[PDB]
Amino acid sequence: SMEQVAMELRLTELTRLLRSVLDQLQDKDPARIFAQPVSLKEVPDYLDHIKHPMDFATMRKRLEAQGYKNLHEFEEDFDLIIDNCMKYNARDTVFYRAAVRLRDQGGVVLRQARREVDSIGLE
Ligand SMILES: CNC(=O)c1cnc2ccccc2c1
Ligand code: NA
Repeated sequence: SMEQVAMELRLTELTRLLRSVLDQLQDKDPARIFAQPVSLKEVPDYLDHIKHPMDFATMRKRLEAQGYKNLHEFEEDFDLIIDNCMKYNARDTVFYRAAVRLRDQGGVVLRQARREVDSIGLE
């Protein structure tokens, strides 16, 4: 149907927007602390602590499969990256402090993204 194609065009352009947001958020992680899943070889007990791991690479995989239906789903995954880190790592660590900075600096990007999604009506 024509309607289904229209919907797919919308999802595709949401995906385009979210890819830009993702790239912008990842730029705020030059240390690349959040680039890849926390290694169970480097951190054997991680999954005992964190029930839903997340990282930028995993987000990108879902993104490219057009697995984010709206900005809220994307934001949920971004929040997981931050929140997991602030629980697994203590306040005084380079890890925790990196999450705080990512959350603060990411907020600006997500604030405008929300306005753009609403504006262009991508969901
Ligand atoms: C977001 N990353 C982490 O939370 C983290 C924590 N500890 C680690 C220890 C050794 C190697 C990697 C680690 C990663
Ligand atoms: Na903690």
